Amino acid sequence: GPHMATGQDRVVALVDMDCFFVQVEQRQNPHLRNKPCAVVQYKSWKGGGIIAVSYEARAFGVTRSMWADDAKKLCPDLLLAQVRESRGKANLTKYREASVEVMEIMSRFAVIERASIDEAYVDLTSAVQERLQKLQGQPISADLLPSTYIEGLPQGPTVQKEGMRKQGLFQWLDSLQIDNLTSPDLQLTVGAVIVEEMRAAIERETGFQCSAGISHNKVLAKLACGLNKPNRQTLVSHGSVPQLFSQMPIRKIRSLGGKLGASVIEILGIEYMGELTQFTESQLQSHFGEKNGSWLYAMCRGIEHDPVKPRQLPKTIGCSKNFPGKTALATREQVQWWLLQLAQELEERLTKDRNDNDRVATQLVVSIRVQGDKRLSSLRRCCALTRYDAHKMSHDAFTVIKNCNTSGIQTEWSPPLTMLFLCATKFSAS
DNA sequence: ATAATGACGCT
DNA sequence: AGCGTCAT
Ligand SMILES: Nc1nc2c(ncn2[C@H]2C[C@H](O)[C@@H](COP(=O)(O)NP(=O)(O)OP(=O)(O)O)O2)c(=O)[nH]1
Ligand SMILES: [Mg+2]
Ligand SMILES: [Mg+2]
Repeated sequence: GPHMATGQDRVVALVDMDCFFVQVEQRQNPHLRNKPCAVVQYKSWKGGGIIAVSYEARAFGVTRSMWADDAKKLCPDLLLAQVRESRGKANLTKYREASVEVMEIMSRFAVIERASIDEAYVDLTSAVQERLQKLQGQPISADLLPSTYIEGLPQGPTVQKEGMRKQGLFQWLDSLQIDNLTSPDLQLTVGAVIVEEMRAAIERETGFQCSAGISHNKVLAKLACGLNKPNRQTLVSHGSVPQLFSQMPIRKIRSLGGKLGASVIEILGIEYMGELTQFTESQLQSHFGEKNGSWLYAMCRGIEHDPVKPRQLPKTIGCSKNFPGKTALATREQVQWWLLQLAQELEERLTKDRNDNDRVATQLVVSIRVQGDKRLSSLRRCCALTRYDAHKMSHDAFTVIKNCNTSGIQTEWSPPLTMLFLCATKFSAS
């Protein structure tokens, strides 16, 4: 009864920018606003690979990782902006700084955890408490939740989206128990109000629009965020879960999108998140290991404990480049040359990092791919990073991989390299 | 010829 | 330490 722990202890939100790279490009170039458009890296191979798509472009079937030439076939009026190129490669600096604008704004409200270049989680538990004290005990008005959806409402005894949304919101507020300061749903509601505010501020001060999820944990906040994108936020209450999970494919839950999620489907013979409830913890631990079992057992009940880590800053800093097919690096002059290109970008990102964030990386990781290998990395090797010098860093990276050169000739490089990757890690205060 | 990255688990 | 998985 009262000792069944229910995962309602926290209030956690996930804010993710809408078609981010696109909005960055549209803020810069007014011509691209409210039009089908996409952002590509490179231009020579089939017009370039798409990495971001406005919603007007999505409505014609344009997706991430489509070639730009194929995309034009679906959507001939498609507008494109391409990623800056420096030192012979894609440079993402404009989106990193645009990201920092967003993160700095979110930081104002609460401690965030940077989960990607375009999203952060927030623990709103404390701020909800505060706002709750300050609102005395007066009703919460719909005018404070102008973009909020209540997952699973309306239900019970208009045909347009705004109509439906409001009915849902009304039902929820009409049944909200305001006098009870310890009510989880009331807390979510208040969290949701703050998130409206946070989103108003982001758009006011950056001109960028975003979606958000408000729930009791990260997994649910993330899932909820996706439900009503673009430019809308979504409250997933603890009670909405059984219905939500009842037809939620397992693959849609964070960290279940790959192999583990496949074996869950496969071993258990299920499709949806909620069918997990029929398994005892021990059983799921038997199949999926002890951590996964535990995590799965609670997750399918909407309970998840991972905390919102106070980390606004990346722990690693990295430059990488693929050299597909024919362009696979095949001489020792080439490998050196790109090591230097990568090294030089890395150097300028680190000097900026050290000035901005009062810290130095202490270690360099070197990673490569050989032709005829299947995985992201063929090989990783660490060395010291003692100076922010592109020559030393490039020289040293070379040093630690030269032995991988299987070639008999002096100058040649075999097998040819299909990837080079440098990553600075192990940071210490500066 | 998706491509550039970032986080984290396992051993 | 170096590899594997999952994500955006
Ligand atoms: N370079 C590179 N960037 C990528 C890749 N995948 C995503 N991004 C970049 C480009 C993305 O703009 C940014 C954030 O990605 P999301 O939030 O996953 N999708 P978005 O915000 O575009 O649209 P929405 O969220 O509304 O559906 O990360 C990639 O494979 N490579
Ligand atoms: Mg996004
Ligand atoms: Mg995202």
